[PDB]
Amino acid sequence: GSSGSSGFVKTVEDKYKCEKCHLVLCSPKQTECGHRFCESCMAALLSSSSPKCTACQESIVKDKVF
Ligand SMILES: [Zn+2]
Ligand SMILES: [Zn+2]
Repeated sequence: GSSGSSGFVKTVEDKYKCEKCHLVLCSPKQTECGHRFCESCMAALLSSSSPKCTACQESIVKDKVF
């Protein structure tokens, strides 16, 4: 009377990737649109005055980023 029940996947099987260099990361900076970027590319866009999102282009703000 002992056996798994919730799915059959062990350990976290998923990650993120930058929407620029496709750099696979664990904790990206999800903007206010959804897409994600890497520390680099991220710091680059934000330093563009009007950072949107290379992906679709919406808005990239460290404060609004996670
Ligand atoms: Zn990148
Ligand atoms: Zn986007």
